[PDB]
Amino acid sequence: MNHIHEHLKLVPVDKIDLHETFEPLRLEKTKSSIEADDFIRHPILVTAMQHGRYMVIDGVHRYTSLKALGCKKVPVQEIHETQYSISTWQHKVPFGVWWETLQQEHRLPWTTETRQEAPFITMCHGDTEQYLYTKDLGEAHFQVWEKVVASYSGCCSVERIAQGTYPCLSQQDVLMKYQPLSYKEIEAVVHKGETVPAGVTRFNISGRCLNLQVPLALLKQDDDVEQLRNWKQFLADKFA
Repeated sequence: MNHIHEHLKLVPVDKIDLHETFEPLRLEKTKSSIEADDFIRHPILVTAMQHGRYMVIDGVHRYTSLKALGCKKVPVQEIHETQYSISTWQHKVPFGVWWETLQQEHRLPWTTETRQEAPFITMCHGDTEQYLYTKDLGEAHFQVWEKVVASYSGCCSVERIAQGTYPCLSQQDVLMKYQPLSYKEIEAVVHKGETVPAGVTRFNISGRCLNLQVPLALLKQDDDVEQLRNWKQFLADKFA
């Protein structure tokens, strides 16, 4: 039962990478909660990249909070490729002016055609569907995410929806959908020192370690040798 235990590590903040940006306000709510509790409840789930680097796949705000507090290291659970898959959050907002505003500002090749290829992006309004096909985009298809998301996101209150066929088909509502990125794509983004718009990607992860309640005082211990001691003992007291 110590599979989890074996994969809890104390990783330096400077060796962890983000593929999304963080919302500035979510950070201060998380950081305030952690300080009020004086412990970080959940460990930051990461996936191992090459050269001793790691990518956050859950706990962006936890990571950035501890980093802001000056924690040299953060508690992570290393996840394996077998344990998690990648998906996407569907965005539901009300249809509005931003659709035309987006159209003339960027003039993307929206089409009604239902091709043998899968849509890179989908726009649902009524019983109609408009798509982007990565071929029509060709190059500059890395950036279109930021352009499509930024249009409605800001003048609309976004509502995240999972692919469980849970939408209400309002006559007036629109539903944005994004093709999931492969792991290779996300890795490249991180390698280029780049990011993608937050609130789109969705990591479905199994075998998660929850409610570890790592005390802040431990993560604030400047002395390295002593920090490992209390940490290793902390993982001893709490079996996994």
